[PDB]
Amino acid sequence: EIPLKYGATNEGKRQDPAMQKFRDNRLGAFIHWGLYAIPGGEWNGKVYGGAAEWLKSWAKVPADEWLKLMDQWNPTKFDAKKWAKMAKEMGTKYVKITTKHHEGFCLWPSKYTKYTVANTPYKRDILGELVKAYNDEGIDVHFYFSVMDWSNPDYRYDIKSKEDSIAFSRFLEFTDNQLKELATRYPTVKDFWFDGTWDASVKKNGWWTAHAEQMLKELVPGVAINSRLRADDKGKRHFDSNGRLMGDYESGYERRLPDPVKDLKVTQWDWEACMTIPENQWGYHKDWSLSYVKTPIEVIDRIVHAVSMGGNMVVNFGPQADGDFRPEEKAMATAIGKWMNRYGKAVYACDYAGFEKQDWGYYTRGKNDEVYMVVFNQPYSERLIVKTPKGITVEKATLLTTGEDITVVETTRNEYNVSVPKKNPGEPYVIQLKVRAAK
Ligand SMILES: C[C@@H]1N[C@@H](C#Cc2ccccc2)[C@H](O)[C@@H]1O
Repeated sequence: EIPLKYGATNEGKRQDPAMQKFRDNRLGAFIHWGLYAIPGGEWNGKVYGGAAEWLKSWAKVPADEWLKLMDQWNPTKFDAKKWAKMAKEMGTKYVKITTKHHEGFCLWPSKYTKYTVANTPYKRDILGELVKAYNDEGIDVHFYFSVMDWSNPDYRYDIKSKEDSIAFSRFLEFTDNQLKELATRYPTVKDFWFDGTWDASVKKNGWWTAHAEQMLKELVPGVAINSRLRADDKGKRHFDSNGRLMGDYESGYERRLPDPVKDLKVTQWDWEACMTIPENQWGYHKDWSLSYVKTPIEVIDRIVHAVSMGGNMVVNFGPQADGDFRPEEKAMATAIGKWMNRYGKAVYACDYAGFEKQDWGYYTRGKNDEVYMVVFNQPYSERLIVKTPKGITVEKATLLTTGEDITVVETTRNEYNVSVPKKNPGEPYVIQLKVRAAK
């Protein structure tokens, strides 16, 4: 056992109503919008295949020249009420917004830097408009914040001198100022999701990460803080040197997910995954033909996968420079929305069911011990295998959409065949089980 000043604080999972809400929400959308949307992956006539929001890096653009894009920031089609309506219709319960990405341009008019929305043709507080619009739809808002900042020359990648240490100390104060500003300007915020915390400079300054967490929790009652912020005394990130989770939820599953058989450890803490639609594009990229683009069922599979293992999922969108969404993203949101409207009782407010994974799909467990079978892979056998934990029996099965009764046949002690529906649903579908535990 190691002694630590800046390690974990939470015992197990938070069970206050604010965390229960963060959890129960389950499905969110991510918005990556920044100056990178203007060039859209292309610089000086060359299209780069890397993530469009990192184009400054790929094309080696100096900060002064990158930040001049502010002069073209004029999203005339932007309408926050329309954005919120799109998120509502998708069935998202929350949205995570890039308040500032690595480029350093702020979507709110920060008083601590000139690189903000206020100094663009458009002038308006985008972020404030979004907060208000989403909240009006009953949709929680979470703020993405990049610690790394390519616009501020006090940023350091590592501390190699006393000069570096002085500069970086200023940078942290500047960061604290932006954070307090966001918290006090927009007090309905439910979560801060830190990114760009991987450099040695941050790892060496664990104390600050713990401080940022406590500071924001004092300013916003019940606010959530992601693990990715946090580093301990020894520079160990996410989980401290005694294996304990820092922050309120685990936040490392990015464009990947834990294995449903081998990574059951994740059910012991709250966590959230995020994903892109193309292979690796978060900001708007002009050419989606350059990598594989997921279909709606592929996205829905990942969402349900997350919930089945006790985690949330956040699907990313990268709005155009003009403030509208591309057609592929509108189609996706609409498709997800249709399916969630029909089957979302197996997603919202659900969790890990404690059953052995089977090949047909995923189990989720409801708040009143409902066990849902979410079927993505239809067996030619016409039988869905259900192996129960010790002491649990299956009393009934019901097709969720129609209420029709589904035959259940005991095959062995602790195992059943649940029939497929008489008519093939023709899409991923849900069978609800009634289970009983021995007494
Ligand atoms: C949520 C995503 N995190 C950002 C990143 C990254 C990254 C950078 C270097 C190596 C591996 C991952 C992406 O640009 C996006 O914000």
